[PDB]
Amino acid sequence: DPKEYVLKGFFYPASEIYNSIAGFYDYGYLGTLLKNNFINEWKNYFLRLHPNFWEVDPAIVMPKEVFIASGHLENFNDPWFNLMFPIYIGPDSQEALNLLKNLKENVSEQYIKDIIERVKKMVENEAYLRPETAQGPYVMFKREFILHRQKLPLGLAVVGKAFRNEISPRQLLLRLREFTQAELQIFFDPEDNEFDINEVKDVELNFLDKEGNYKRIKVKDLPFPEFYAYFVGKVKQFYERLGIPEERLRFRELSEKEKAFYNKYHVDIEINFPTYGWKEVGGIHYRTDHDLSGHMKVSGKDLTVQKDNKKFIPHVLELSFGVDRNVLALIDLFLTEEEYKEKRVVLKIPKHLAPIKVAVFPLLKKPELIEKAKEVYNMLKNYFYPIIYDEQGSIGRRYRRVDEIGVPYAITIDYQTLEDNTVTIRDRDTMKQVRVKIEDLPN
Amino acid sequence: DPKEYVLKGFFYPASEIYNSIAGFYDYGYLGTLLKNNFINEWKNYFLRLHPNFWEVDPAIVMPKEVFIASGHLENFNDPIVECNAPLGKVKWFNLMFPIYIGPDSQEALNLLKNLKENVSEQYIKDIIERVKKMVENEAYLRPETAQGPYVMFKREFILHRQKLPLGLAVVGKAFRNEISPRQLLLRLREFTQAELQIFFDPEDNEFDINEVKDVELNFLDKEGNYKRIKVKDLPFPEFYAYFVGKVKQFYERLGIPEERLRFRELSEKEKAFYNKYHVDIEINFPTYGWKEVGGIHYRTDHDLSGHMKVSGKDLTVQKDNKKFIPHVLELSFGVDRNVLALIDLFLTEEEYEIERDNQKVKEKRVVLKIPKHLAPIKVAVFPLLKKPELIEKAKEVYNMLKNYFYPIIYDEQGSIGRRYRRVDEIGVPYAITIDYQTLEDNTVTIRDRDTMKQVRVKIEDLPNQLTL
Repeated sequence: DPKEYVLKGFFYPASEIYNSIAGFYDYGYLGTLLKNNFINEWKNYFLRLHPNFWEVDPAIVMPKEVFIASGHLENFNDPWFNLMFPIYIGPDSQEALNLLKNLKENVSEQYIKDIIERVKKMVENEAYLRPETAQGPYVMFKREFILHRQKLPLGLAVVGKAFRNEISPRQLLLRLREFTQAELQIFFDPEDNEFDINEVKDVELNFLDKEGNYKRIKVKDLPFPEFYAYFVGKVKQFYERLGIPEERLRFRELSEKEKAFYNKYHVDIEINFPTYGWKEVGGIHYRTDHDLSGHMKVSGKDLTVQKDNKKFIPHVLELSFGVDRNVLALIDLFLTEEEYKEKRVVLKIPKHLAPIKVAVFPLLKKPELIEKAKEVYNMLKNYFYPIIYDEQGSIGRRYRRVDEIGVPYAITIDYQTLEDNTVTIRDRDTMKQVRVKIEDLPN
Repeated sequence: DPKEYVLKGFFYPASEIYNSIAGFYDYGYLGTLLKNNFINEWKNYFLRLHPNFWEVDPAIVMPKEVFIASGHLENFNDPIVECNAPLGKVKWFNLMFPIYIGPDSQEALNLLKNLKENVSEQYIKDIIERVKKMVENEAYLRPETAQGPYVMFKREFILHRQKLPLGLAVVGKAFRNEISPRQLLLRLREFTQAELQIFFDPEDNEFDINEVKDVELNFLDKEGNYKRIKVKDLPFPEFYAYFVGKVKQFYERLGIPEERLRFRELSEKEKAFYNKYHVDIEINFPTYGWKEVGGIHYRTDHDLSGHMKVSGKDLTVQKDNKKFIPHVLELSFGVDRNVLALIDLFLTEEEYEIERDNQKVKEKRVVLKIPKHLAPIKVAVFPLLKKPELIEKAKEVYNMLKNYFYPIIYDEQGSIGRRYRRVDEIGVPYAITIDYQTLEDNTVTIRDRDTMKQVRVKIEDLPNQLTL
């Protein structure tokens, strides 16, 4: 039951106090911290895969010709409604719409002329909210490739907003109209062994091939070229280190009819959500030279790279991740109702991802303890942020409160703390408490 | 000339290979790192000012009723007028971008895009008809982040145990249909703001003025008196002066030179109506002159009052069995404008003297003297020559160092002086060179960006190099 649970600080219907529009959510104080924890783990893992991988931050709004080249204007449709959001740059749209509402059949041709001319300028001045972040790196490749001394591979990563006018948003963060993607675009020469399969050859993964065979398999045995299998391996290890239960992680190779047309290879990263079942949270797409070729064609700019008296269009390997979907997976996978004297809700999120990592509690709302806890709180601030302080209510009620939102360690000041300067550390999972010298709290 | 410098990795006209739209930029590899360094500094400073201050991430798109309450739909206007022909009347143009949710847009706009002078009378009844349904389902791209915390206050207030003060901070995108975008990152249609909304009881006094009472700042009042004063001398009550003082200290730690920072009080005519106190943070750009990079606004209880009225939801707080609407103090920052200040303030044409050939010679260089702790790339690693032994040793150094600094520039192209010049220009504090002596005694040389001095250091001892 994530729906009511996420209201405890993770995310809420956007502009909750008005009639919220479906497919938009505001992240609360815990949702914001958890998503940034994922984003920073993601950035540090994927950017560090190679010395020439870099984050860029392209603008959300892009010109019409971008999506001529990318094919979104022609093909990005649902039964035909195109899902891209136009944005009308300039004042013509406002003037046009204002004319439209007071319009009547008994007007002069001038009123009609004014409408047609305004719309003529509005369509001319029409851009789009990007429906995916990948287009950013593609249009930035030409300049960035020079700046990094014309080296391949070149990786351009984006962690940013995208927009889709989904007819029927559903299932909280799975199907949104506004969302965050994290995508690494790898521009590379398909004729040299840039990436060493020996780094991941023995990585093991749950693989559902396109014929429906579900198997445990080593990266070296995957039915793909080494450069592609290498990154299936790296992506797997990212999720291993995120702490995803091995049973609930698999990689699904899409068939020729299910995959996007320009993905020569399309493998979805899928997580078995306790509430929704298996759902993709990202994908690994080999797109040959389709992307830069289309942009070279439409833009008129030379997007080729020179090697050995030869010029060619770099190939693209895309590693794409729905950030909001991964965040929902961290909630759904670790939200546990346990019984042992009644039943407690506990968020068993891996410690290194927990939105709030420590809570400090005076055993009782007496100033002799309150003074000691505030001191403890003030020293721990230099080792962790943010930190919860709470002195109100029962100590068991406060323990239950922080377990509900996944805090790994609760620290309690007691009377013995006043004597020997030792506090108790309560482990969120085991619920065991061990006494520790205040000066040994960093360990 | 700054227009050409920033193309060395900071930011580029958006979708540069196409016909770029004015007022939109893509941040390149250095611009992204620099902007994230500012954002991370900002967050760590302002979120830690008080224990109940939290970052939130509201959606960019908001229902139209948000901007009925806030007044943006009615008041958020640019004056527009329409060679050597006479000029028409000056009109207001609203800067908010609508976003048309649902398929009603495409149906209606297909009639608009295909409207002709020969269309039928039934064609007209349907274009009025579809246009109406479109407008009913229209939302807006927010023009500021502030409305996010205001509509989230009700729930978050409860979740943090009904404590005032409550601080909600947003670092995110906002959009404005600006007529004439200009001056790079200063006048944008798509931009990032960092804004902290402080909900508080003004009768209460939860901010100790003694923390900042003697902090000195350049103050330009609404009368025009420019004076350098202590925070306690400010013509505002303590709670307001406290945060003027905290904001000044943030820029002090950022490394803004004292002479290039001032706080200007806006007059009754120039300020926004519901800003009881409105003080702009202004930076003296070498290229652009004095420019606002942020603002400190006391808005009393206007924001929650208006949202409670329009939405109907109870945004009050019970204080001693009396209901009251919390007041808002807003600290607002244009992230793009601050990043541009970090380039423009520090990009230097330097002339100096240095010892070469057993004598002093005169030289000149372009160096970005950005404060070391904000530099987009802190360290560069250079093999002296493109020889396998040096390259291998250099890569070894690069792999050890990336546990202590990230990212790191590695570069083996061109002469060593060429490469020193390249990282001087993009502000890298330290360049590390692996030479033939490195192969002999395992020492490298560290070149300091500011002084250009070289010190040999054992690779073992390298991680002790100071960022300040």
